Amino acid sequence: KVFGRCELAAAMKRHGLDNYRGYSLGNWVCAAKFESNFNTQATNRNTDGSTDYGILQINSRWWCNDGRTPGSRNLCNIPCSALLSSDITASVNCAKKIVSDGNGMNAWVAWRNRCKGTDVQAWIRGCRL
Ligand SMILES: [Cl-]
Ligand SMILES: [Cl-]
Ligand code: NA
Ligand SMILES: [Ru+3]
Ligand SMILES: [Ru+3]
Repeated sequence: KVFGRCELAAAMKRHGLDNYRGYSLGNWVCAAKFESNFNTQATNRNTDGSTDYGILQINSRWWCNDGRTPGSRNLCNIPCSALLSSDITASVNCAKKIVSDGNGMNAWVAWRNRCKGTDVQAWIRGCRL
C-alpha cells in the first residue's frame, strides 16, 4: 500500500507516534517519505547482507527476523514480512522500540540526512488531524 501523506500522518497519530520520544508527527512522515516513499512494501538490501523493510525501512540486523541475516537479532520479535503489511501497526510498534534505544531518530539515516533540522511540520500541512 502506498499511503497518501495525510493518510499516513493520520495512521501514525492514531498509533501514538505524534511526539513519541519527543518527535513531532512531521518527523515521522518525513522519515517515511524518504525511507520508502510511503510504500509499505519497500525493501532495500544493505551492504552487510541485512535488509530494510517497510514504511520506515526497519533493518533485519537488529529488529526483525528474516531468516537470512547471520548473527542478527530480532528485538521487535516479529518476522520482517509483518513490516510490509498495509496495516502499519507492526512498523510503528517496532519504531517505538528503535527510537527509544539511545540515538532517537538518528537511527534512520535518511531522517538524519534529509529531515533533521528542516521544517518538518510542512509534511503534515493541510492534513485533518
Ligand atoms: Cl537471520
Ligand atoms: Cl532524542
Ligand atoms: Na534479524
Ligand atoms: Ru541498543
Ligand atoms: Ru513552516
